[PDB]
Amino acid sequence: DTRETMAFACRILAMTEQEAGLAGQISVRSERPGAYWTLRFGLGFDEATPEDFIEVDRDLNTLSGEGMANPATRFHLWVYEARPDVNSIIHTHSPWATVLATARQPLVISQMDMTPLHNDCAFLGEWPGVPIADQEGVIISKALGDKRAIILAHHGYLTAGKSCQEATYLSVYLERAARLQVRAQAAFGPLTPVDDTLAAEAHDYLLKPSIVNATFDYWSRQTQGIAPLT
Amino acid sequence: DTRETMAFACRILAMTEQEAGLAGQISVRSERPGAYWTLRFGLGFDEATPEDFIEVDRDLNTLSGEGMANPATRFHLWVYEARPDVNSIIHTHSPWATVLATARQPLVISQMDMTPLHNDCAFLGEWPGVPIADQEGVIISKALGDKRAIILAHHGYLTAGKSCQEATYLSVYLERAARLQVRAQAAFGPLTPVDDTLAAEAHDYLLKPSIVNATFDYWSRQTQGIAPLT
Amino acid sequence: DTRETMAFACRILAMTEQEAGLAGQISVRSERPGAYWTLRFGLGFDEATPEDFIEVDRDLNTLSGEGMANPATRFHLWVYEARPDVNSIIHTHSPWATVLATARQPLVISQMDMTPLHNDCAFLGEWPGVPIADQEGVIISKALGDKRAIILAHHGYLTAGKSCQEATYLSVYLERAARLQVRAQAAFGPLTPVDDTLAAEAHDYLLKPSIVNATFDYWSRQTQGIAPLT
Amino acid sequence: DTRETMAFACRILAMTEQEAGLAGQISVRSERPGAYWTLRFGLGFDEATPEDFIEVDRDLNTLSGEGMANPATRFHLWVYEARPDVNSIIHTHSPWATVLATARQPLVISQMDMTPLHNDCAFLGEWPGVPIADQEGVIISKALGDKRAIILAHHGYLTAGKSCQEATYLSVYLERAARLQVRAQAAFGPLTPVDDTLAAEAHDYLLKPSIVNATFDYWSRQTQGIAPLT
Ligand SMILES: [Fe+2]
Ligand SMILES: [Fe+2]
Ligand SMILES: [Fe+2]
Ligand SMILES: [Fe+2]
Repeated sequence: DTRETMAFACRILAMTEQEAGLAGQISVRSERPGAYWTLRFGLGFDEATPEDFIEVDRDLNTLSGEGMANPATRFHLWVYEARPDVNSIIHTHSPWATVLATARQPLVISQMDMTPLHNDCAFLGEWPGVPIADQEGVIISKALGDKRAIILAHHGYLTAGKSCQEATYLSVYLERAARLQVRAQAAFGPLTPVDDTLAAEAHDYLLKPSIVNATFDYWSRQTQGIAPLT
Repeated sequence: DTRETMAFACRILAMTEQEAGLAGQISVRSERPGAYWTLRFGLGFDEATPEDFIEVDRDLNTLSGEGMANPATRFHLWVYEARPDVNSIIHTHSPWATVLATARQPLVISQMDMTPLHNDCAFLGEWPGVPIADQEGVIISKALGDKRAIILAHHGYLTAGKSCQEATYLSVYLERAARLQVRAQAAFGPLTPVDDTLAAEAHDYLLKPSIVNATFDYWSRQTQGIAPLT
Repeated sequence: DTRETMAFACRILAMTEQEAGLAGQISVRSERPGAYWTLRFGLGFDEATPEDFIEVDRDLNTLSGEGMANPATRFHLWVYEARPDVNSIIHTHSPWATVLATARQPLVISQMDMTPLHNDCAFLGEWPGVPIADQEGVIISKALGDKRAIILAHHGYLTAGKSCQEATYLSVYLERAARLQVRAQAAFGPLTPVDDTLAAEAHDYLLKPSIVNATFDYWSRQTQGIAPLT
Repeated sequence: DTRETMAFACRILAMTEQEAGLAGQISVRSERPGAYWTLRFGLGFDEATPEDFIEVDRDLNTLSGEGMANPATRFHLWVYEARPDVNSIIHTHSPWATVLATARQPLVISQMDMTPLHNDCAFLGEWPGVPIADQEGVIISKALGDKRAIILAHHGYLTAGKSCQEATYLSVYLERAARLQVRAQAAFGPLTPVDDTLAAEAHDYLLKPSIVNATFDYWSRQTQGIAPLT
């Protein structure tokens, strides 16, 4: 169930052009403390199948499945420790969110579909370079705080969801919000943010598990291919 | 016949890249007063088949077909009531039209293919947030007036056609006009509008049912796939 | 053979995202005086097969093949009359060339692949609206002069080649040159043109029939699909 | 082995959208001095198979394989002679890197994935036009110096790798870095470069042969097509 949900999540991120390459990371908190499920080393999101997700501990020992973990995902254990409510984490350097990261520009909530990130997207202004697991773990979990997402300056983004479906939903919506903002600002300059009270209400509406799960299942069907009409 | 046209209309909107999760809506005025045909809840445009369109009433009672309707489409009944000439409605948060909506920028008619929207695209400057069907329908039918289209600030757009073909035609042409304007303004600044007399003549020419229907049938063939040349 | 070249030309324009729709036009000068070969009415470039190209006269009578011609192509006879060297004409409202057209911005030759249009792209500043065949025919052939291409303000472009291969080559290179200029100007402002003497030499190099024909045959193979490596 | 690597490299360049007619070039230094392996004339990267790479000398004599080499690649022998450490060269006029070339804008290292080009991307400000193999070879090897890549003003780019995998990795990363910079600058103006010490460390990390080869093998699998989930 978990591995199948993760495989669909990777195919959705690939379909929506996150172009994660080998810089893409995904994890789901294990029922076993101190452990997490993750895509095995050397594979991209677009090729992930349920058998490519293994269960690993703090020392990168494979507890379940066949394969070796991407050591760059070890820092996810720090986020899971700081946030008991988080059950899934995605990190990519997706094209449009990375434009915001590179220009050191926070997300400005100015449209309905940008509201799942309203008061829910942190911004790490400092780029630590090539990191260590404990260095990145400490830095990201502190900068992220209680938010669902974080733009990592000169790097990419990270989403932290209460389920793999919510982390995927946040990743897709953040990338689309970033694209919308970059295209709008190039043509028209800085955006007028929407009213905070109305944006907080749209945030909770779009983040209802029923809508998150139905949207995830829709995107999952899309990855499998739809036959044209006869 | 109606459901078959609506299925093709959805595949055309999907082909021309209008997805934003499950935000896409389409309806056709039923022959039964006070009722409408619409895509059942949980489905995207790209997967719609004739059997996924059900006839629903003001209380979301499925009168024909199998399924539950998207409750977000209830406001369509207010538009149909205001506009007896309108028989099909499409609402999406398509990528380029949503850039105009987010930047609070009306469409500027400066090119031949933008003319079906000449003096035919309203602009709702106020974003109501998460709406109640009572208020959304009143707000949108009032702002739309007698026009064929409306850009909904911080939200997306809506098209209102005399047929499903015309609503689809207006949707594709609005999205392409918005893309053209955003790309032109990013490189060169504000556009010079074309002469109003010539634009109104091109508007009526491009909106002739023979041209609207032939274009819709062409796009329908495209969605089915074309075999390469041998 | 002529119709097979035209069928491949249409598939190439479709592959390279000219999104010609029903606004796309293509012709080849007939061996019979006062006649031309053209895509029959109601069809897009992406679906054109050799049997869809019919021979037509000044009164739109079908002399060869099955079908009715697009009456909007009648003005091509005026271009053929003004230019005995021209044997093929393509007119589309392709996405990037139409940005230049809409912003009333001539092409600025600043890169190797833009040189086939160096001193070879006219600009019609006046938009005549919905035209008459004699009106458009006289206007375009006079504005085009002895050039291979013309940007038609608020409309699109037209290419005029000594062969169908050259008209196709000019269409693809003009669309790509326009995309390059719009992207460069949005990020960095107005371009510095390359030296005219060196650009005229690159123009003649890239316009050698051997290179035009080999590039056309390459694009033709691409439209047919290439099997992945095993 | 070398021919198979080159075939995959071409399919990767094609997948990552680097086409510009038949302007694409690729070579690998032969084990025989004074000779190189290259894609035979008239073929694009997307259709290359192992049998399309032939070994040729300075006079374009085919020493191995069947076919005629692209004479435009003759200048690659000058780069190989100047740089014993370089074993593969790629030259294309890819869309985004060519925007930087056309606007005479050097790459600004402001993001993690741009670091393989940190202090490793030369800029040739002078455009020589249609060149002789003679002067082109001298001009590009002098401007390239000891770097891995060079932006060629008003032309495109060239990458020079210690292996075909590294040349491919540098091309993909340069094209993506250029896209990121052009999109960021259009919306937000000039970028703030990352710290040089941290960028040099990320440069060496991302350029480790284990990472270069694993990424190349991943992209190779992607070109072959991945079946959707069941
Ligand atoms: Fe990363
Ligand atoms: Fe909506
Ligand atoms: Fe036209
Ligand atoms: Fe070149």
